[PDB]
Amino acid sequence: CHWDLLVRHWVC
Repeated sequence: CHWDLLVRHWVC
């Protein structure tokens, strides 16, 4: 679970 600031969500 890393924060993808591009879309603005947690990508696990």
